Amino acid sequence: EDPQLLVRVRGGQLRGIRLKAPGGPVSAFLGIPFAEPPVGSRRFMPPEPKRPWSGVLDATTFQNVCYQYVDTLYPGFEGTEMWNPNRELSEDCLYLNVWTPYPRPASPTPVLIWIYGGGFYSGAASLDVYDGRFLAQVEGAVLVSMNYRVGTFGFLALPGSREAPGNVGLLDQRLALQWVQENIAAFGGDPMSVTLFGESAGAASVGMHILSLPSRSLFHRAVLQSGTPNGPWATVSAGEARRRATLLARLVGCNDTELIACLRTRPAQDLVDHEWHVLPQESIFRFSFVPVVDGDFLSDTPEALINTGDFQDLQVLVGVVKDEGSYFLVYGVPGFSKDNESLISRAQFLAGVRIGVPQASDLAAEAVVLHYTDWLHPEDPTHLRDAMSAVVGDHNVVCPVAQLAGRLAAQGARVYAYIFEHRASTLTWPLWMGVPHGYEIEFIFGLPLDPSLNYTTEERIFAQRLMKYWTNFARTGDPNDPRDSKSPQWPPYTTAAQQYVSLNLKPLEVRRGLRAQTCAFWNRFLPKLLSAT
Amino acid sequence: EGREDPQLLVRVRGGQLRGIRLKAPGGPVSAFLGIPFAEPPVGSRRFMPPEPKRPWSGVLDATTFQNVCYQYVDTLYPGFEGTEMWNPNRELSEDCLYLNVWTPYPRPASPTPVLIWIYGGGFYSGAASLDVYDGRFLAQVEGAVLVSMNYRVGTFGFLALPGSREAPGNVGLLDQRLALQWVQENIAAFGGDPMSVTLFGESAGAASVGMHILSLPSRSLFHRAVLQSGTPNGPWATVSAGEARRRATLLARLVGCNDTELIACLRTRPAQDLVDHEWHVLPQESIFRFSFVPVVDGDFLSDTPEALINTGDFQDLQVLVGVVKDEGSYFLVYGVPGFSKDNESLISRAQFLAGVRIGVPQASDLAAEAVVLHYTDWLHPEDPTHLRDAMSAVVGDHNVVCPVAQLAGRLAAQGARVYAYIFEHRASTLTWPLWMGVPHGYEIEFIFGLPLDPSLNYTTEERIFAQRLMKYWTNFARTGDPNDPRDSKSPQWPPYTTAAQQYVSLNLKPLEVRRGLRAQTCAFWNRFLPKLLSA
Ligand SMILES: *[C@@H]1O[C@H](CO)[C@@H](O)[C@H](O)[C@H]1NC(C)=O
Ligand SMILES: *[C@@H]1O[C@H](CO)[C@@H](O)[C@H](O)[C@H]1NC(C)=O
Repeated sequence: EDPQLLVRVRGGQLRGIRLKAPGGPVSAFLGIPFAEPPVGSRRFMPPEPKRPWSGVLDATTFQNVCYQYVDTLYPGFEGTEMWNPNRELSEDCLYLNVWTPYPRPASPTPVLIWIYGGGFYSGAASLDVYDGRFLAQVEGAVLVSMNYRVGTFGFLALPGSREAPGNVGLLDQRLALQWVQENIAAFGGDPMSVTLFGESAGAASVGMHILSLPSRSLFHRAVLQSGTPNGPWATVSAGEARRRATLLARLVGCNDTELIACLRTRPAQDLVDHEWHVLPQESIFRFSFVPVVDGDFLSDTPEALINTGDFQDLQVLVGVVKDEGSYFLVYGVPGFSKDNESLISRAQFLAGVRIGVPQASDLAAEAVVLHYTDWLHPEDPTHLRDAMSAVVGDHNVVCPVAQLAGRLAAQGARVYAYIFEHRASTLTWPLWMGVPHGYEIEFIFGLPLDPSLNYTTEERIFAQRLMKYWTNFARTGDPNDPRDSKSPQWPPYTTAAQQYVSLNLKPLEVRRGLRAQTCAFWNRFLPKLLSAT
Repeated sequence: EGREDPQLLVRVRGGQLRGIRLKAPGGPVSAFLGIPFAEPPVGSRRFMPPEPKRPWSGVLDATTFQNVCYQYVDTLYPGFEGTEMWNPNRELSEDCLYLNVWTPYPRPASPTPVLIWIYGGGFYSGAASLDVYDGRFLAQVEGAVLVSMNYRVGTFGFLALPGSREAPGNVGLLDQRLALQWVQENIAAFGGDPMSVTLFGESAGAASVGMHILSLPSRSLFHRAVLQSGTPNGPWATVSAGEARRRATLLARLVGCNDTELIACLRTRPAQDLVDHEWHVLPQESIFRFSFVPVVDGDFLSDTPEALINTGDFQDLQVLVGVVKDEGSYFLVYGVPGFSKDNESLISRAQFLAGVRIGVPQASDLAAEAVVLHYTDWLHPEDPTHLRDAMSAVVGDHNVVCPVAQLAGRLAAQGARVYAYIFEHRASTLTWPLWMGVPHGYEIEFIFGLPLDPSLNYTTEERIFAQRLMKYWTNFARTGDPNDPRDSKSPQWPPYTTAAQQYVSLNLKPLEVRRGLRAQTCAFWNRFLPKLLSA
């Protein structure tokens, strides 16, 4: 009985496990429950705090993954399987994981809290790419990650109802943050220095905690990687959530109370079977059950909230990867596949645009096509393919990120921005996808420090750099090494100068304007084109 | 006769002519100035098509320029060469249908290719007698036969009540065609070759050239065309029949006036009265818009220029087309607040959004906003220098550069041999401020070879550059190809194609080939904007 691995939290005693990290040992406490299991009549409901337990609870293994769709499109392929559940599915999934250094920190240590992506329909805090042992070992970070309910179970809402009020998956996240406040000191974490970070839907969740007042007293800094609370995919309105839930119920054969009660009688897989049948158009980068503008968790649209919010005592790191859109095209755009070069025709490109911008009218879609066509080479298959990627990435990620960066800076927040430009050498996906959505994560979490993974020696050095920016940012609100002259420095992003840095194998380079002309099209013009039509 | 220079006496269909021996730098040239080619379009002939000049008796003295067609005179900057050079330099009169011929001296031995110049000035001004149009240098240095004609401008040339008999519209274009017919019949008396006639012109002159390409009765009158900073298509070169009726009716009311009665009343009005009100008829506050221009009558122009270029057969056609570096800058001082020739015209963002409404007068609110969003530099959105240069580019691109691109592309796709240039050298002698860069109209003096006149103060480099441009123009007139057959040392000017979109830079440096004539921006004006305005 290693007394390093024995902790008393408010609910009772936990036994962690000592894990091996390349530079030494770390204490991991995995599968710690923070809520009553949301099963039975607790489906679709806000999470209740976990009841106190007796004796010593075993926290040496990851718990179950929240019930979700499992990707099947490319069976056995590591590029997709890395994002698949790596534990048993269950609605009993409300557990978090803590990594600390070994021995546990002598003094209060900044806490990083990770919130996975997966489009609000998948994900799990147990995937290898979220392994927190490296950050814990190399940087002395206390790292926390939680499971939260996804798909219908987290986000199915009949707005205004008692038994499906929406956003419960975010409330799951809020409870896990509350748990960190009440318990993290026992692990040597500092509850007065909590940084949230997350990628894709994980980032938009971070953003919603920024935009929801009850969350604001649970953290101090935020990192948003390749996702935002604003934009076309992260929220739906009350009316459109109501519609999708009602439609899903009809599809599984089911007064709000009565509708939800019948939904509760249904096996988990039955709800998942019809998850994808509720979207109003054929689309990519669009997800069925996502946070809803409820007037409660979200008092208004993210758009309204970021426009009018006051962000004075807030520090934020935001960024994108070089190729945010490539990945998505293979999931419904005719002419795209990982198994060839996906060189498309012009006609395929116009059709791809109606799918990438499913909300777009004929004219708006025309505007998109005309803007992304290279008129020097209008029919060049390579350009058309790269443009299709760009349309999707810009519309869903880069331009929403630029908008967020701008509003926050203008409203007093301290903002740092990046673009991630290094393609992992170990990448399973073909070269034309470049640096795809999600492939910065393994570098930030420090996987290349694991020799058995076959990352190049330069990639290991790169990983070390990124863990430093992230943890420096967690420590101080500033990603710059405070005891290191020469970098050159990573400057704050501001609306005037619009400075941001490239992260790649070469040293930091400062650029200005994050797709400034193109984001002006998405952020300023396009809204006017639809709002008149 | 008996005592005159025997080489200056020529006979044409209308009678005998006496011309003048003129000094050019390399030697003498023959000029025949102010040859009548129509009956004076005066009195009951105002607004009417031209009738050919009736034969005269005796020897017509053809030694001086004749009247300039009645027109508005620019007074914005009195005394300033920049504006004065474009102003009438002979008496204003409705009796103005005269033409000019320069030939080598003595007149050439074998039939020589003919260049016909059609001046610009928005269809409200111009004259073939202006110094920048002096054909003496092309005649002496290149051996060219050069012809230029006066044609009616303003109300006298374009006021139309479409369908009527007393004001059919496009009569200024008919003046031009008559002078083309005069060249067919008479040019051989001067040693000119009626089987090698090339039209060239700038601005409205270029629009005019393009309209002769699109109007079949003019087609048999010439073989090749150069269009300099202007096209028959685009937003200013033509009006609909409806809009011309509207403007002609309004102008009638303003001077206090059934189509026959209206026109008969307008005929009793003095010429100056009409000029005094010609600017009061435009539908909006604008720049680069002119009141009385060619009308789509379904006769001279059987359909819109845009329709005619999209469906025409241009297999047999050779065209040279191009633009200057700063097409729009000139236009900004005549109506956009914030701009002047006397300061850097550094403007604010507000002055930019207002300038866009005036420069794109036909744009709705959405389109205006589209224009503004496209031309804004979102890194420095409030920067005055950028806003100044963007305002210029908006006006240049909308009116000249993008219409030219549309033209080159549509003509090429459909058989024509098209050569394309951008002219980028600013005259050392220019009197407009530096911010205006290379303004509209300022390549003309180089094409015509004025820098060859020692007394004009051009650099030696400019004199050489001018000779190069004279070479290209006359090669293209001669053969349909601007390149020198011998000279394989000098880089080649490739044709413009839809596939490759090639064009050359014209400056002091050897020809450099560039690709894509403002390709991205022109997709906005030519593909996007029309759709936006259909909603
Ligand atoms: C330059 O001159 C114009 C016209 O006189 C004036 O309106 C403008 O304000 C001046 N520009 C500046 C800011 O110096
Ligand atoms: C050209 O330069 C000379 C010498 O300065 C001057 O006397 C003459 O008037 C100039 N001619 C112009 C301004 O065209």
